[PDB]
Amino acid sequence: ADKGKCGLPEIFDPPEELERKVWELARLVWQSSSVVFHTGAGISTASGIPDFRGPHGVWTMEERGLAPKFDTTFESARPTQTHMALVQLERVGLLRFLVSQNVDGLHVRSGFPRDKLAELHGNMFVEECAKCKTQYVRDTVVGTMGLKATGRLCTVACRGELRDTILDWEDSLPDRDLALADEASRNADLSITLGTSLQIRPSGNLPLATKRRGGRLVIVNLQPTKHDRHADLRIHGYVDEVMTRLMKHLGLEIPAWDGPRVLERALPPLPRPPTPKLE
Amino acid sequence: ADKGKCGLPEIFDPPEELERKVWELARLVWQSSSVVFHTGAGISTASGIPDFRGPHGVWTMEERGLAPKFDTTFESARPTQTHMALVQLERVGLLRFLVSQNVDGLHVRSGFPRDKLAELHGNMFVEECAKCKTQYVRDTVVGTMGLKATGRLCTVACRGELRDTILDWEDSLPDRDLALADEASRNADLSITLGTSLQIRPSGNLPLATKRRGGRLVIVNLQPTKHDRHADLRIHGYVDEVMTRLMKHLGLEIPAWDGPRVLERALPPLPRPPTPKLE
Amino acid sequence: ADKGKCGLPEIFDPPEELERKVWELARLVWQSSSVVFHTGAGISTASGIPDFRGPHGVWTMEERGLAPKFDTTFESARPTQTHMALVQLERVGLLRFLVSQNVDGLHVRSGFPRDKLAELHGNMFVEECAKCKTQYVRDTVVGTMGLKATGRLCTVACRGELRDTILDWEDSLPDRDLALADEASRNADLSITLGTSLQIRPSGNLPLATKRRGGRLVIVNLQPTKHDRHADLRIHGYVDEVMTRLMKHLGLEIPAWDGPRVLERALPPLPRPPTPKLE
Amino acid sequence: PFTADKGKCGLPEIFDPPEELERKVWELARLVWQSSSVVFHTGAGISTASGIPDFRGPHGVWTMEERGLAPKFDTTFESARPTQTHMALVQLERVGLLRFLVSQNVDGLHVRSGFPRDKLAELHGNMFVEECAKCKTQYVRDTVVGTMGLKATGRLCTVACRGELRDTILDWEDSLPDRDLALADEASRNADLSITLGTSLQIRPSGNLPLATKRRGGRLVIVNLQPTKHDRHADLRIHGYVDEVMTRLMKHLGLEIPAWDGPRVLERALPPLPRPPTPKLE
Amino acid sequence: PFTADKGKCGLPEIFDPPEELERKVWELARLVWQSSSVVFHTGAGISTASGIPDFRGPHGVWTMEERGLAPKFDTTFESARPTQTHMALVQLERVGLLRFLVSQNVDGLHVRSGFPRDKLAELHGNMFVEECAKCKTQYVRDTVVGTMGLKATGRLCTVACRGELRDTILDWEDSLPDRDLALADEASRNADLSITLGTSLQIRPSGNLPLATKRRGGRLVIVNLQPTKHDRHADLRIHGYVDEVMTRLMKHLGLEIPAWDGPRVLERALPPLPRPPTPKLE
Amino acid sequence: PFTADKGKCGLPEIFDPPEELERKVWELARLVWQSSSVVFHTGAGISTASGIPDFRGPHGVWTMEERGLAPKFDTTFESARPTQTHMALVQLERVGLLRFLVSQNVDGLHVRSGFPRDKLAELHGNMFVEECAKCKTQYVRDTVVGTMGLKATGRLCTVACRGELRDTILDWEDSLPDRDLALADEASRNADLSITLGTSLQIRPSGNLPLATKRRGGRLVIVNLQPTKHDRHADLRIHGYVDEVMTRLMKHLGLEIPAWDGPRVLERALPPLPRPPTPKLE
Ligand SMILES: Nc1ncnc2c1ncn2[C@@H]1O[C@H](COP(=O)(O)OP(=O)(O)OC[C@H]2O[C@H](O)[C@H](O)[C@@H]2O)[C@@H](O)[C@H]1O
Ligand SMILES: Nc1ncnc2c1ncn2[C@@H]1O[C@H](COP(=O)(O)OP(=O)(O)OC[C@H]2O[C@H](O)[C@H](O)[C@@H]2O)[C@@H](O)[C@H]1O
Ligand SMILES: Nc1ncnc2c1ncn2[C@@H]1O[C@H](COP(=O)(O)OP(=O)(O)OC[C@H]2O[C@H](O)[C@H](O)[C@@H]2O)[C@@H](O)[C@H]1O
Ligand SMILES: Nc1ncnc2c1ncn2[C@@H]1O[C@H](COP(=O)(O)OP(=O)(O)OC[C@H]2O[C@H](O)[C@H](O)[C@@H]2O)[C@@H](O)[C@H]1O
Ligand SMILES: Nc1ncnc2c1ncn2[C@@H]1O[C@H](COP(=O)(O)OP(=O)(O)OC[C@H]2O[C@H](O)[C@H](O)[C@@H]2O)[C@@H](O)[C@H]1O
Ligand SMILES: Nc1ncnc2c1ncn2[C@@H]1O[C@H](COP(=O)(O)OP(=O)(O)OC[C@H]2O[C@H](O)[C@H](O)[C@@H]2O)[C@@H](O)[C@H]1O
Ligand SMILES: O=C(O[C@@H]1Cc2c(O)cc(O)cc2O[C@@H]1c1cc(O)c(O)c(O)c1)c1cc(O)c(O)c(O)c1
Ligand SMILES: O=C(O[C@@H]1Cc2c(O)cc(O)cc2O[C@@H]1c1cc(O)c(O)c(O)c1)c1cc(O)c(O)c(O)c1
Ligand SMILES: O=C(O[C@@H]1Cc2c(O)cc(O)cc2O[C@@H]1c1cc(O)c(O)c(O)c1)c1cc(O)c(O)c(O)c1
Ligand SMILES: [Zn+2]
Ligand SMILES: [Zn+2]
Ligand SMILES: [Zn+2]
Ligand SMILES: [Zn+2]
Ligand SMILES: [Zn+2]
Ligand SMILES: [Zn+2]
Repeated sequence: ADKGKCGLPEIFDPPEELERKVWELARLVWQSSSVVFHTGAGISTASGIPDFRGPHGVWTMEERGLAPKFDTTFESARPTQTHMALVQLERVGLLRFLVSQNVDGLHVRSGFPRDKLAELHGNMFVEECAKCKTQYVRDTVVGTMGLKATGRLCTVACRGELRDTILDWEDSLPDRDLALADEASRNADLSITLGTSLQIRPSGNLPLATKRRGGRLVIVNLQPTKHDRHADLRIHGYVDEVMTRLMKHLGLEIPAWDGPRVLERALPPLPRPPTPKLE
Repeated sequence: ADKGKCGLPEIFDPPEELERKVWELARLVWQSSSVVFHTGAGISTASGIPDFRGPHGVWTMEERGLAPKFDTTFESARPTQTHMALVQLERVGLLRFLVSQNVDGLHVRSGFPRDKLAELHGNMFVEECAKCKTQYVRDTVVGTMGLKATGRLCTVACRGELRDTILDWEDSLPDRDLALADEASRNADLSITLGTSLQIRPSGNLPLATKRRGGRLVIVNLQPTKHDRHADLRIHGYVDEVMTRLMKHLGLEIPAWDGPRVLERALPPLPRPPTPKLE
Repeated sequence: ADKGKCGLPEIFDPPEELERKVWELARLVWQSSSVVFHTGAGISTASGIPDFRGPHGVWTMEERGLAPKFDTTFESARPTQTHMALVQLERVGLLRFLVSQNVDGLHVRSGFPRDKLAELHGNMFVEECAKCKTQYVRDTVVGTMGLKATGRLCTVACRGELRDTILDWEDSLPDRDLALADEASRNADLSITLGTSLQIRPSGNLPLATKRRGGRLVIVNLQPTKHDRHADLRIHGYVDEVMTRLMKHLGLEIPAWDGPRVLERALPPLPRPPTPKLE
Repeated sequence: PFTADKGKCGLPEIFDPPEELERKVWELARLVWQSSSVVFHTGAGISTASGIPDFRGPHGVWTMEERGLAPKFDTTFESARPTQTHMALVQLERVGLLRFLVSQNVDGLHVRSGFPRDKLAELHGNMFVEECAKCKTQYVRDTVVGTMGLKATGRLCTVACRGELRDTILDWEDSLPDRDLALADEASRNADLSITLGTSLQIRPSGNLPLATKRRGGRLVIVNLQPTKHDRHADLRIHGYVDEVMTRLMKHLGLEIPAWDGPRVLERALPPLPRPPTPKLE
Repeated sequence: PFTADKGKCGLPEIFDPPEELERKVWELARLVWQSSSVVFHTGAGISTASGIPDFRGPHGVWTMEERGLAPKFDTTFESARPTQTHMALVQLERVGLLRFLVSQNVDGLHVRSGFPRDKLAELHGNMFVEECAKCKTQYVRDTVVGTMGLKATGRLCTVACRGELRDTILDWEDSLPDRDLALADEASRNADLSITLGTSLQIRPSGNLPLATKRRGGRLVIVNLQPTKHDRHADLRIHGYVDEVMTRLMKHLGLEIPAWDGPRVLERALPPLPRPPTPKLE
Repeated sequence: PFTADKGKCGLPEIFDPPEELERKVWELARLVWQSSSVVFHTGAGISTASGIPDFRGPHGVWTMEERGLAPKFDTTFESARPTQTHMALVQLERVGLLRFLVSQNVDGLHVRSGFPRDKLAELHGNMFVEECAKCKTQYVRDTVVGTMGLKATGRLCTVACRGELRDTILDWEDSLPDRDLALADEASRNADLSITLGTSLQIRPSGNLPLATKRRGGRLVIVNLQPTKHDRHADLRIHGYVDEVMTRLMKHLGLEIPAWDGPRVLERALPPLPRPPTPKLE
């Protein structure tokens, strides 16, 4: 398979400059009416799950003929500070939609509302019914990858064949998830990309669609990305450090993780701090 | 009055078998899309309120020419672990409707949402307006039984006659409550009966209507019931022990009781654990 | 400007009588289906913000050629026990609408829901867009009074002129806020006025509109008011003392203040205690 | 054993009318406020609202035995939830309004509610506790041990002993554990108020301890639905449900009754918490 | 009484501009961080944002008296809610950043906020507290006792005494309670930082105690809207509202200001809580 | 320095199959329940799930060095969040199931999780802590000090000293701090159970301390993905992720793993909290 540029050196913005940029980001969150986050494997490295195209990334290790390292199971992985921050942004109405490429299930398990998430590449923990299209979010990883049969049957009242939701190398993106994602991206005045290299054809382009009709793009990545030149702001730092500085400037706590929890529909919005004066 | 079979010996399932059955129940809660609970006086014995047809039950004591025992007032009675568990099941979306024969007011006082409860036999604590059909949930028991005048007047803007809601021996069941209850029972793939003997004509039949079109019935009672042969699972144990084991297997806390609280309309659903893999 | 009667002596109801009246008020809250609060500067004196027409009030001090005293900034002012009590009344459904003359921003900052508040005289902390009528709730006081330009521009996607929302001496009342307020007052069976003298022409009359078609008026003020003769109950005491006694009789806690928080839309109602028996 | 003296059983119940009841609970609040040293004495009446029948009440174990009937249990000892009264006493210890607690119940619900073991004397023992014959070390288990009358359970001591574990349930001829009796006698002796909840006070050492408070000026309060052995020695008798009494009392004191996290053992009392200031009295 | 020395009243207020204000609150944070022993001294200025007028401020009791006017109260002593400043000091004690607290206020709001009585010296007394003439025992009441100048209230001691209860409000000629002064003098003497909030420091023993910190190297900080007696002895003077200053300070320290559960007395300090690690300084 | 003995690096990992894994975590729960004195020994394996690479694991610093590669950090030491394992150990101290904690990590996450410093021995030091050469006083900072090998940071002591502040990071030839080693040796000596999480036990004083538990009857448990120096001395070896093991263990114990409020220092352990009653064993 065509696996794109792997193992680029990383960039570390100096602290003075890094604080300047997170204040810029905060201003843009404040200035905007419609914010989408797009997330990749990078938001999960700090919970012990390796990325694909970083120094110790799955593709990168393969090329040096090495195995990537897991410091946790998918089951025992805890959502990062960045995961819980996105939960809080959605709950106070500063985050309209969230689009993720990750198959690791941590967005859902963090208690992010499923009706505001597009899982572009699917979910280790989710089976679909080949007959009635019903989704089961399970407590362990299903067992298969590539939309093959798990050997469990639908229970609605059906007995249809349940399959995995992990695309293989030629599978089309789920249409509902891709549709919602394209809508959210097109109709945004701010897209922010966290821990994605933006190299995958459909998924990595959607942030650019925010730039059509005047909208700002922000990119938060340790490595260069495919679209660095299209950004209004590029932040080279650990997303956790970036996201904790950001919540602090927004006057928002990062909520505790109750443990693995599914929320299907978003709850009505909670109160948030008032906006600073700007310009 | 025709008062049915009273004082049957009780059954105690051995522990090994009891744990096997509560795992069966949990599987059925997991497998189902539409769960109704039906509750009788048995869920209230552990808060000091005696049942009707048990060893020390009101009807049973009468026959041996004895008085039944109250270890609490209706006012000072605290909802049981089983009451608070049903509150939590509704709040995480594992319980669609609840149908109760009890007049003791503990469902409402536990903070169960009234728009998801049918009080088939009425409520010590509730007056209705004979004119505009408005319901007042009071902090003490009204004073009368049999739909007679309390001597308090409606306050909407009416001055109509407020009466008790406790049926006497020939009164028809409230039509709205009976209607909602029959709907919830018919359109369920799982009914579970807790602390009811199922001997009363309209009320005790509704669980059977779940069995039409493929639906499962579960019965949790210390004594035999009228419908033991129709069940898919029979659990002979204390509902509190059963319900605490069940919540544990579902990965759900039993909430604290804030004290006496009326919730008219159900709130949108809270997150719940993901489902195990089954078969 | 015509500034009305200033500096009247205050009245202090004796304790026996004061407790009798707060029990009367509580009965009326219990008896009613539709309660509006109207609030003036008096609910803010206990957080260090002086009133207009009291002994040490802005107008009153001017006449004796004195400056009124601020013991806090608008920014550092904390909502009073009366503010947080009104938050709790709205959240348990005992308060339908709230109408305030205060420009101090404490209702909004207490986390009262904006869709249930009419700010009749505007808000130090709020800018409006002269073009698209969009409102920005800021974290500091805007800088101008009298609907003049702040020198900040709209950010929707507009670049329109943002102005203050503080009426000057001839400006018409905001039409949406006045409209909602007149509706809420007309269709109420109980209006309660807290810390207002009711001297301002549109604002001070709205409580009277509750008295049309049988509705009760209650007035809580240390000084005489314009409309004392129209009231069913007059309570001469500190609103904080009155409101804490009231919540106690209603069996309701006064919530902690999380700090400055904007809630745009009201959340669905929380459970409340059941009603006593009355007459 | 069989011929043992089981006392007066099944006496009629008394119900103070609502008026006389509120005035009495207000009077108790006053005695708590006025007192520098409050001991509580509890019996099986604090456990009936959690599904456990008493001994000498209308459906009490002894009372049903005399009529040839069986007491009814509405739960196991394991699934039993501490009452409003149990949780209210945890709080009174946590704000310093309760010096000591002396109970005759073996149901374990005091310990399971999180009451600190160093401020409680379990006069008749505890179904959940086994001792070591050698070590004298106490294990608090998540289930009932199996035996009564201080017999070997089948488990051994795990200090590093391998000594014999035994139940703590006294039999008819068995003396009281000397440590619990001694602390209970001291706490009762130097109390300026004893309040007895759900006990009829017929058992010889246990039922007399509140009288030791009445020597040297101390006040005694008896809350019970039936007459009790010492009704004549009381300064205040309250005929009502201990839950109603304790919920009113706490309300007068301005204290909230704590949630029960589930079965939880606390060996040693934590330092005191803030409590409301005292009303002005006379 | 009438002729008594009431000091300089109604001085003009000073307002540090926003810039100079943030730099000064950052400088205070640094002094807290650097110091192993922080005492606070409070006066009536911490109580004005809760509706209680001061003595020597523009609308202060003495200041209005001199012009022939009356001070205004925006609440009773009973309905008065502790300020952001009161609750912030509770927290600083709970994380170990405050060794002792020395207040001249008689409004009781320190005690009512849950500040532990063993780490606070009530130099001028407390409206809510009566002593026993005989016992010397202190009762903290839910309402103001009635009298000032150490006169009998009409209540008697309830230790088991029947001794005379008296107010603790000092009069003009009355000495300071020796215990509170002694602890305040010790805490001030061995402090390496004293911070004074809302006091003008004119009263002779009370106002001098922060200077005792300045002997043997100690730093003194004065936060006050008006000049104060000792402005010249300070290492840092902050002209702003004590609430704004304390809310900024806590934010710099990474501490949250606690909710007030309502009127609550705590006799003895609880053990310390975790607090954020220190910034690197110079 | 360069030639130093770095031990066996990059050994293969072992994965106990699910069945054998649950039976082993149940067996550990039993050993905790049976034991009166539990010490934990932690190494860099408890920090890998928070983005910090270990030393001798497959991508461990030493292991990558040997292959000519660089270890990867998924966060700074400052933005690093304590793991499920870190927070689970805080709780076990708070309910009295953990007597002492002995760690070889310099990452500071134990202290930052709110683990009380008086029940923990930081054998190899702490990036966030500077000592005073003169005072021997320790400052816990909000950022990493700058240096390793006990060299001057550039800051001075603020006790009132002006002494030299130094890092606490041991170098290759540096002895262990005598106080931490002494407490660790005592706690290990008198423990009836040692449990080692994420250490390969190759460092000479630190790795041997769990063996001191095995003298005079004590049980030793090793939880580690790779073989360790002392695998043969263990009574129980668990090959799995320390998070999975600790989350199962806590569930068996009926304890919840606490939220992390953010970076918070606690000098002295608080008194114990209630914990569930013990299961009946054999
Ligand atoms: N803590 C961190 N902070 C910031 N950036 C980080 C961090 N850790 C890693 N990164 C950066 O995070 C970036 C991760 O980029 P890639 O590894 O390509 O992941 P994707 O989500 O874009 O891959 C998309 C799909 O391709 C796959 O085949 C699967 O199908 C995926 O679903 C790097 O550039 C790191 O520098
Ligand atoms: N803790 C317990 N766990 C399980 N079962 C229990 C428990 N306690 C009691 N039971 C069982 O609980 C069952 C209770 O059954 P019945 O007493 O007939 O009550 P109903 O609600 O069905 O009576 C319906 C109406 O009839 C009346 O006239 C009123 O009008 C009622 O509204 C017994 O079989 C006990 O074994
Ligand atoms: N703690 C207290 N408790 C009760 N009453 C109080 C308290 N404190 C003060 N009061 C009473 O509170 C009353 C305050 O009345 P006014 O001062 O006229 O304020 P408004 O809101 O009615 O003025 C309306 C507009 O007029 C202005 O020009 C602005 O445009 C305002 O928006 C007094 O009668 C006090 O006795
Ligand atoms: N809800 C209630 N509220 C108040 N009182 C109650 C309640 N329920 C019951 N009572 C009263 O509670 C009282 C309980 O009286 P007894 O049953 O003799 O209990 P003991 O603890 O004194 O028995 C001591 C020993 O006797 C044995 O030999 C064992 O060794 C026991 O340990 C009754 O008078 C009820 O009226
Ligand atoms: N919000 C505020 N922020 C800051 N400072 C304030 C504030 N409000 C007022 N102030 C200042 O707070 C200061 C208060 O000064 P004084 O009123 O003399 O109070 P004391 O506590 O020193 O009086 C001591 C004794 O005097 C009597 O005889 C009694 O016995 C008293 O106990 C002023 O300078 C205000 O500028
Ligand atoms: N998630 C995990 N679960 C369980 N074990 C793990 C995990 N991740 C890693 N491990 C294991 O964790 C183990 C860590 O072994 P080492 O890296 O030698 O750490 P130390 O603390 O013993 O090094 C001591 C000193 O050595 C230096 O010189 C410094 O001075 C250090 O302080 C491996 O065996 C992994 O298999
Ligand atoms: O602790 C004693 O009983 C246990 C506690 C208890 C209670 O608190 C309330 C109640 O309604 C019943 C009740 O039965 C319990 C019990 C204990 C046993 O050891 C036992 O064999 C049994 O069948 C049942 C006990 C003590 C005694 O001294 C005694 O003589 C006796 O017969 C029993
Ligand atoms: O404690 C003293 O006053 C009380 C506290 C207080 C305050 O904190 C702020 C304020 O704005 C006013 C204020 O009045 C209070 C007060 C106390 C009385 O005893 C009293 O008779 C009264 O009318 C009112 C006091 C002490 C004094 O030494 C004194 O000389 C005096 O006149 C009064
Ligand atoms: O504390 C030591 O390192 C720090 C802690 C640490 C860790 O916990 C896990 C990890 O994956 C890497 C790691 O690097 C840290 C570090 C410390 C330094 O002082 C330093 O100069 C550096 O580059 C990086 C240390 C101790 C040593 O004894 C030693 O010999 C050494 O080289 C380093
Ligand atoms: Zn299907
Ligand atoms: Zn009607
Ligand atoms: Zn606009
Ligand atoms: Zn032993
Ligand atoms: Zn005395
Ligand atoms: Zn030093």
